[PDB]
Amino acid sequence: EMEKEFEQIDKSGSWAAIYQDIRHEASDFPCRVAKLPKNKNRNRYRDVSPFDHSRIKLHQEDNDYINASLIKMEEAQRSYILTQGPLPNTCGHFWEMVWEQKSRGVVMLNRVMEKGSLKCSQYWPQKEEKEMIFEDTNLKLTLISEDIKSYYTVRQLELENLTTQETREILHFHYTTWPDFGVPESPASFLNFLFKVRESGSLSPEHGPVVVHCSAGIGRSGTFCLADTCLLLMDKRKDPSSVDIKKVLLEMRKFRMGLIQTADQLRFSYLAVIEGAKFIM
Ligand SMILES: [Mg+2]
Repeated sequence: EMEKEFEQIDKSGSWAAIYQDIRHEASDFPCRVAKLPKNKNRNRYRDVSPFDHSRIKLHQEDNDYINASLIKMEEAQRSYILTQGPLPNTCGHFWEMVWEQKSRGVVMLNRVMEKGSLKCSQYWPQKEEKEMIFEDTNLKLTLISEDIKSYYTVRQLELENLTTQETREILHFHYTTWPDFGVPESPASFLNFLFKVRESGSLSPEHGPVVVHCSAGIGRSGTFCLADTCLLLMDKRKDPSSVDIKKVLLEMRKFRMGLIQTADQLRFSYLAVIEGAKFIM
């Protein structure tokens, strides 16, 4: 039903109409904590906030706030943390969350600079011998290795809790070719990227939830988890054509607002799922 509904929406040119109905139907829950004045500099955008009921709380709790949401997909048996690109003042918070939530992978879907503006702070070290220390959260981060491919980069990082001297290996998956405007021409490299993340074990239930971000953490980030969850459901169910991507998206939007930012991102999500299903038989 998905591939035929796709072609009929293309034929009738009603992607904006379909997308607006999702916007209208989407849940609205309070974001009281995000809106407190003391957290203004912990939010990149005024209009992108985590719901109180699903927000990630920092454990070092004098201020527990971070702009990050837990998206828990019950039937698919997969969880994701969606967050904004770290700000100059929230890089220590970002790695604290990674530590406290026991995540193994970080998925980054933007470049640090896009359209000539800073979209995210440089929150990981660029050279092995120049490690980063986050003094506010008492964490040390070391670049262990880096593998640059044409459409993405994988980095091995070592995160040390300086308080307890425990260390963990974090895998950083950086998709580096999403265009400044619009969506990719073809989903092929995005899907290959998704399967690289999968193959690493970072999405497996023995670990904490993968941390996924772009600049706002709703657009490309929404595309990534939406495609992943829909493909899992097609694999699991007796009837793969029963998977309704609009229903899955609305379910995810119960946990973080704004996921999928444009009708073009919606269309691209359909395209990724349809093409990805062909790969997984
Ligand atoms: Mg060197």
